[PDB]
Amino acid sequence: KVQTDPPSVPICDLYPNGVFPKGQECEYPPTQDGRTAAWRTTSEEKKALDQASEEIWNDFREAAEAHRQVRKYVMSWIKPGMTMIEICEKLEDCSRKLIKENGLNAGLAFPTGCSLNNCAAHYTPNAGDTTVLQYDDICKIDFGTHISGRIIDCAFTVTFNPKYDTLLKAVKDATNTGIKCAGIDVRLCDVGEAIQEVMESYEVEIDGKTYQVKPIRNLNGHSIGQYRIHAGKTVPIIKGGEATRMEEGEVYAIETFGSTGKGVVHDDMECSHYMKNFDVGHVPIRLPRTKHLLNVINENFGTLAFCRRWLDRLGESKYLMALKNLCDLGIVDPYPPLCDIKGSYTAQFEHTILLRPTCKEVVSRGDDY
Ligand SMILES: Cc1ccc(NNC(=O)[C@@H](O)[C@H](N)CC2CCCCC2)cc1
Ligand SMILES: [Mn+2]
Ligand SMILES: [Mn+2]
Repeated sequence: KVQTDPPSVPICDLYPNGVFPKGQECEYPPTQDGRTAAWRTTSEEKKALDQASEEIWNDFREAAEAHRQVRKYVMSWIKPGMTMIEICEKLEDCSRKLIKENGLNAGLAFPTGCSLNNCAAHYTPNAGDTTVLQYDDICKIDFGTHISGRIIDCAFTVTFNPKYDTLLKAVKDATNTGIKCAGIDVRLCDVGEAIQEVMESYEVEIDGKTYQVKPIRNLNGHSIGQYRIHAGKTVPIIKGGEATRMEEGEVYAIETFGSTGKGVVHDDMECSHYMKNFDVGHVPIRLPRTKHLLNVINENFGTLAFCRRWLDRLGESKYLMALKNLCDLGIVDPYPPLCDIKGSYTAQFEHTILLRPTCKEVVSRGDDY
């Protein structure tokens, strides 16, 4: 079918067949020896294997298409003057429609991160936040969608002042380098090393000061699992990491962060992000308020991340203490904003890739980034 200017037509209605557009497909990187992998996108044994998980790939694609159309729409109206809340509500309303939100079967994978300046991630406004987007602000729009738990974790950076251009370019190039180096049997530490090489190859000048872009060392990429945004493996963006290898059938979020500060982040500001620990099982709770809140989370989010605004919209009131109890019990983990030093600028770019038996698919790739 056809999408209305302001996106409103759910993605599955634009593809009645049930088959969604594939992302960018690439040949796996050749081995150190010089061994090519073009045989994978050919081997009958791999082909059947890949086709066997087609429904899965397809679900990732449905979510990726939603992500592509939502972000394009956002890039058309995001502007200084708007509050962070106005920005997140407008984005999420469109996302809910295009993904055709349906309980845990289809919806938003996590809250809309819109971290500003020295803060690189995990910031989304809570109720009452009067923060307004400024002309010189560098905002990281990081939002996700999912179908049946197949998560699309994709992100980009927003600026209005050209002075940040090379900084954005550096991080974008670094993220793309990480995407190219990634592959079946590729060592994670090699990906991180390669990413840092590109990142540090860039130098920038902002308001009279020059800087060699630094990747944020304590931030990183990660493997993705069903309903588990952080499956267990990590993709470093600096050298010195694990020699652990990426494997066939795995899904990864290739994300990098560049900064003009220390290249290190720390918790800062009021927490807005929360997510149930995946490994913790059922826990009996008598405390009335804490019990109800946990039930609401299990029903509406499962192991998917959420924020306070999402609790508010569900009619929940005065739940902070109950939420703190859940955190203290280790049932829910808080994810406060991660920021570099005051006055520093940070940028981010992220894509979700599928390590298919036949090829490497950058499922969330768009004509934008
Ligand atoms: C240190 C470290 C840094 C980043 C990551 N992964 N990625 C992220 O957190 C972002 O790209 C996610 N979209 C945001 C989300 C991830 C789960 C917890 C709530 C916030 C994992 C570890
Ligand atoms: Mn993300
Ligand atoms: Mn991520």
